[PDB]
Amino acid sequence: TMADLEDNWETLNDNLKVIEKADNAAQVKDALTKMRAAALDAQKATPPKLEDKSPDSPEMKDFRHGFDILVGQIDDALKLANEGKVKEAQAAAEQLKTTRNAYIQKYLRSASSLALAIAITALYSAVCAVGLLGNVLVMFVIVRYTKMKTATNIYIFSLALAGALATSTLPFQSADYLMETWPFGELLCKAVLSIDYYSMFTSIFTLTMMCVDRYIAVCHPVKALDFRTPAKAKLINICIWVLASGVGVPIMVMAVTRPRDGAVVCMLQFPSPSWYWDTVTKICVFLFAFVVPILIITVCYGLMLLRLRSVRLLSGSKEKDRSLRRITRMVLVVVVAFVVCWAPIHIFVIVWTLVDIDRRDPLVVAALHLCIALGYINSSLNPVLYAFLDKNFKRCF
Amino acid sequence: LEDNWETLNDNLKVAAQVKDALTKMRAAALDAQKKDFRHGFDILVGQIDDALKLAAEQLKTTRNASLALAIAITALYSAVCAVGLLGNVLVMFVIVRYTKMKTATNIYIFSLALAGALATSTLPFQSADYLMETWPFGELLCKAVLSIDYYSMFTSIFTLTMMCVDRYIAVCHPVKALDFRTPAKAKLINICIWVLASGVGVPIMVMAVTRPRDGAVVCMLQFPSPSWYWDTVTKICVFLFAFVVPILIITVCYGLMLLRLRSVRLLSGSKEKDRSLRRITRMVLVVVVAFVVCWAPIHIFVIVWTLVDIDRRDPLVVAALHLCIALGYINSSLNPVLYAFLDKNFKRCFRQLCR
Ligand SMILES: CCN(CC)C(=O)c1ccc([C@H](c2cccc(O)c2)N2C[C@@H](C)N(Cc3ccccc3)C[C@@H]2C)cc1
Ligand SMILES: CCN(CC)C(=O)c1ccc([C@H](c2cccc(O)c2)N2C[C@@H](C)N(Cc3ccccc3)C[C@@H]2C)cc1
Repeated sequence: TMADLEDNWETLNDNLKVIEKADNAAQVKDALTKMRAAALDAQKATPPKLEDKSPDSPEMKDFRHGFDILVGQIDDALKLANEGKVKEAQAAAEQLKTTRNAYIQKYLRSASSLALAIAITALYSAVCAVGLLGNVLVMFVIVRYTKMKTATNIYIFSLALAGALATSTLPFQSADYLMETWPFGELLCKAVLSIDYYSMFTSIFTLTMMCVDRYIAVCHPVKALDFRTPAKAKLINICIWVLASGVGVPIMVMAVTRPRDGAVVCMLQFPSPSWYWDTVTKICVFLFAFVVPILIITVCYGLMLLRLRSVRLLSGSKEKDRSLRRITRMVLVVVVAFVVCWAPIHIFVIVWTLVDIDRRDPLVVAALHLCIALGYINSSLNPVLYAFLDKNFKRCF
Repeated sequence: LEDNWETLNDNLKVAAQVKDALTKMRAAALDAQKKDFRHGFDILVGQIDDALKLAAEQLKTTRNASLALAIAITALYSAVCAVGLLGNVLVMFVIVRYTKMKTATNIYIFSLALAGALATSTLPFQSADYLMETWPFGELLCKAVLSIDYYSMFTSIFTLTMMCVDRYIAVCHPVKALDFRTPAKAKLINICIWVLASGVGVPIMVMAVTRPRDGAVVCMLQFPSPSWYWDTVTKICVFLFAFVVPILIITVCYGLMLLRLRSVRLLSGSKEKDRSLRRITRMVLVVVVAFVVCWAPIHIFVIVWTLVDIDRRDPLVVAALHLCIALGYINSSLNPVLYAFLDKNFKRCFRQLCR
């Protein structure tokens, strides 16, 4: 793979400065031995530049020739380290730094992915500050000003609570992207992994229920006068936050910090066979937190347009039918926004599971982190936008 | 009214049908006006009356004569704040904990990063003022924010300009640079930059005031009588001394460095330490092009605002202004030298093969 070639090319150049940092033959011999093996494995590989040229093409033959010169010089540098002379062995490494440039550098050029790390940090920070602060502000004015006397004010509070918890994880996973390791420990690993998943389910299901509530509001207004009670709305939202703890507790149970290649990882320890229960969870979060919520909201929309076509067919009120047609166009906004924000990451987790895509590629990292953010955007912007566009809410500002 | 504005635009897309829509639109406009806002509906009803006698286009333009935008601006300023503020603090920390400022350039980068971090530390207050349109933080925090904004503008620009002068002496006069580019000498220059710019800091902090303007609270500069004069003076000064002068110095440095590079390419001959100086000369061009692209927009905008009476409420004007303000913040916080220092010290972490 390209990964192996990338890793070997790194060890070679890493063990090249270890010779400078070496003070005794013990360190000098160790670096040259690692460099030798790494060069021999790198000549077996294919450069990105020549990923289209014959294994017996002239460009391919020169690539491998450079490593033959390199190994040759390593062998000469090793004999001086074996003799116990660190002056000549350290000086032979100068001839090695020139050889990698003069023959192999032509085929193995690298670019600094600092520009991308900034763009990602920028996306996640803007999504965090807009989300987290926006939702806290929504929650505050639903408490201090427009006290939750209406059913909608309770659904928006629930949505904004779920949205604020969702974005409160971003600083930690934004840190993990930058340092590649999890420094916060198992207690904060269990706290972050659980809140992420739990706030995903509570945010989607109150959003879905909020669409059901507007369906009852539009289609059954005479019956809605009894269902859309703030006491009834409180029950539904409590059940949503109670129910989703069937995702919260299990994730919090298996969230663990484990060491991988010297670094620390915050992952999910699925029971044996992990790869099966991983797949189960994946097939479940796709059906429950995507497929089912879309069908419910789509059905609400379909019935809302159908039972507004019935009011239209009667040809009664021109003003009342147009007012309710606005609410039916916003449930379409909600479902199109939901799909455009959630399908990317749901597709990603499917293709990641099956297809082996190089997790290190800059285009793959830009696409993945843009998909992760899109999901955060849908749950942190849905309560903020509904609120600041709600007439009664706009007033208490 | 929200409902009236809806009915006005609803029938607007709708002779029996044409007369019916205009009659409903007329009544709706008359109820919505129930002033520059009340005058617009008088123009609208007038055109509806002309459309009733019979273009259904002269009405769509008149009604034109906000949440989505406020979010986009909040997003820009929050991303510019977190990238700037955290990025500069990280640069300052590395300079202390690792590189230890033994070199003259490291002292210049510390100065730049200190100025950059102060610049972005004002964004949360200026981002709040945009959202609520009023200044709630009071005069004490008005004087503190307005002064830091201007002071960190001058210290950031002059630190950056002097750094280009330092790189000119390094390249063009290497024999003389051996005695000038001393870390003790670099400390003096940067102390003088932060001492000198208090000639902008103190005066702004002196006239920064909170006063009730348009029913709300504003954080502005109370220029001495005649206000309009001293406003213009300050504007012609920050344009010249904080844009024209820093560009000319850096451009001249580049131009002269470019010549010394053409001398070295033939007199010195074949060398790796010669292509090394060509890197510094390409770096100063990056710095000046970045400086112009980031600063010309807001410098052009403050000129136009002074003369042309542009609609301060228009969404296109608000999008342009806040994008210009942010661009200036971007140059001082996410500077090309700060990008290069972080590319230098964190190379093995970000460098990866061109797959
Ligand atoms: C190895 C790379 N991958 C895989 C593509 C990931 O890093 C990755 C891991 C977990 C998620 C995870 C998720 C998404 C879709 C299906 C699924 O099985 C799991 N997400 C992690 C993160 C993107 N969450 C964001 C969120 C949005 C709204 C409310 C709460 C949380 C949502 C969710 C728990 C996404 C990406
Ligand atoms: C009424 C609308 N305007 C006018 C266009 C403004 O709000 C406005 C007010 C002050 C500024 C001010 C500035 C810019 C250019 C010429 C000038 O006379 C004043 N700026 C305010 C803000 C944009 N500053 C950002 C900054 C960047 C880098 C380092 C420190 C501060 C820089 C500067 C003090 C810019 C816009």
